[PDB]
Amino acid sequence: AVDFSAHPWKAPGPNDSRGPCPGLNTLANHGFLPRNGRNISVPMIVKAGFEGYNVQSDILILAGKVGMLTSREADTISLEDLKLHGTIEHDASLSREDVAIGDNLHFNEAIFTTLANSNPGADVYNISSAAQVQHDRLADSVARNPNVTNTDLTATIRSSESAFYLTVMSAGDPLRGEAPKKFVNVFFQEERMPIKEGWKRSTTPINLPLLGPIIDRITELSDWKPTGDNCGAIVLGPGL
Amino acid sequence: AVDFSAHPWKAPGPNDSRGPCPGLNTLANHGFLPRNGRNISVPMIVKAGFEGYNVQSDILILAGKVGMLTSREADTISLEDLKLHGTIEHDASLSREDVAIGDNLHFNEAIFTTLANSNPGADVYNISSAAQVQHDRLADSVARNPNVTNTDLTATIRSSESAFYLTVMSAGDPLRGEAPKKFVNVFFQEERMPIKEGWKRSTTPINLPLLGPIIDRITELSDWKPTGDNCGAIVLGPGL
Ligand code: HEM
Ligand code: HEM
Ligand SMILES: *[C@@H]1O[C@H](CO)[C@@H](O)[C@H](O)[C@H]1NC(C)=O
Ligand SMILES: *[C@@H]1O[C@H](CO)[C@@H](O)[C@H](O)[C@H]1NC(C)=O
Ligand SMILES: *[C@@H]1O[C@H](CO)[C@@H](O)[C@H](O)[C@H]1NC(C)=O
Ligand SMILES: C=C(C)[C@H]1CC=C(C)CC1
Ligand SMILES: [Mg+2]
Ligand SMILES: [Mg+2]
Repeated sequence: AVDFSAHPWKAPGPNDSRGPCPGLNTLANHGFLPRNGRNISVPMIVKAGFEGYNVQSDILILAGKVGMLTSREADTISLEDLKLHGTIEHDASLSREDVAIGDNLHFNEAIFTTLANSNPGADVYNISSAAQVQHDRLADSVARNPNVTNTDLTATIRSSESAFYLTVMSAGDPLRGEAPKKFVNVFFQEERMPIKEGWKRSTTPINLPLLGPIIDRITELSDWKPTGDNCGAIVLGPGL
Repeated sequence: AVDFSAHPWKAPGPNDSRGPCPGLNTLANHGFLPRNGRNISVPMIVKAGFEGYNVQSDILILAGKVGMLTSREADTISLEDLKLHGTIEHDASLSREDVAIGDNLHFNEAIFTTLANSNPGADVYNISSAAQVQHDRLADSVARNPNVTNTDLTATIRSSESAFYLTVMSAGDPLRGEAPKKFVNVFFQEERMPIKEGWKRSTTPINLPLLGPIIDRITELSDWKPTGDNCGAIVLGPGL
């Protein structure tokens, strides 16, 4: 916010709604979004992402409104709703399992290994490592998931999510496209803003113009190719 | 509510935002939605469709949230925003032209001819006529628009829209899947509820269970086939 000291991290309780997005889960665990994770509107996401991370409305409105499709309510979601497969949620996640063969909702340390072990011999993750992780995660899904979906759209969302962890959890300039491993690991493993570790909210606005070239570079380095249908169709609502 | 006396039709003025949907335009021209056609949220569409037409929240939430994707705002649209090609707006409209060869926004009497001349020798449009119109409209697009998009999704939306005019503008039971031509023609040509002509809001709720078999029947009778890749992908936001 202005005031991070008024936004302590608290572990979610068993009935606090959490989803497959560490970004939104983290905001909830700090009360930038409701701690119960319910009745969350796009305006609330925009405000929360601005205050918590300095992520601007352009990307939060675009993603937010697509996320709204995952609930049965007119204008809000539960965070857990976002797990709806094929709206935003996708195979070859960084920290979750593919829904056809596992839990697509909760953090999974065994999946996270790949990201956790990336960019050996640095204390940062950095675009080339992000690209290698994506390549490796997708290969894992192609090897082990008979229902794998991999399209231009999923590939692009995947690169966006990598650009998010690199920029939002950065030490200095999110432009640099690298983040301390100690910040990113806390972000994923605990869904906590690593304040005591030394993280501060970006003073640079994180918007689509800033993210665009980072996303494209990750995609390009990931040596990604179409594998199948390549139809970028999203699921438009629950229980269809 | 049921106070239609408080909801007179007024022609839209020059600043009043209108879109490619007669259903929503008509609600605005009666002040069930803002007459200016701006800052329209899904809750407002739900309320407006209920009061004006007895259309229930199931379909209005589903379609409403997809419609929200067409603006740059967090949780509202302008009615004209709904013209964004490839979100909901589609080729082979009943009353508008394909965007690649014409105006996909405004009512067009020459296009509407096909619908207007359908079901010869009855004073109602019905499911078989609705199906023949769709077939003929699509054939026209395939003949004259080399960029035609025709998919399972567009076919479904098209059949939904036909089910809408048949049900919302019905004389008695929307279940019957037929509407007086004098009601439907006023609906399209003037974006007015034909109260003068004798129309009343349905006393039967119009919801997905009621529309579902009508939609399926229209599709079945329309001798439909997909075009090209048959990719049901929607455009996710403006100016991507
Ligand atoms: C704006 C609204 C947002 C929505 C609706 C949203 C939704 C989602 C969804 C549904 C996923 C699951 C994708 C998957 O891995 O299968 C996801 C993943 C992710 N989100 Fe968000 N998100 C939003 C904002 C943010 C923000 C502000 C950040 C900031 C860091 C962020 C970071 C991430 C990351 C890193 C993942 C990757 C998860 C993984 O691969 O294990 N998101 N998001
Ligand atoms: C409330 C009852 C509704 C009725 C009776 C209705 C009726 C119709 C009809 C009959 C058409 C076909 C026009 C044509 O083909 O020329 C149409 C088109 C359209 N409607 Fe609706 N509609 C309703 C609600 C909605 C909602 C909630 C949305 C989105 C939020 C929406 C968005 C559209 C769009 C984008 C089109 C353009 C499709 C095209 O022809 O390319 N409508 N509507
Ligand atoms: C997953 O793939 C198998 C074929 O290998 C298929 O039978 C099954 O229906 C798929 N599951 C889903 C969720 O579509
Ligand atoms: C529609 O009306 C025509 C003309 O009366 C009729 O021949 C046709 O069977 C009707 N189709 C229906 C009821 O589906
Ligand atoms: C679709 O329209 C674009 C407009 O630039 C054109 O390049 C493309 O050839 C068209 N596809 C056809 C004609 O099938
Ligand atoms: C650039 C595109 C297609 C966007 C689609 C939706 C999300 C979540 C961000 C990227
Ligand atoms: Mg996933
Ligand atoms: Mg159209």
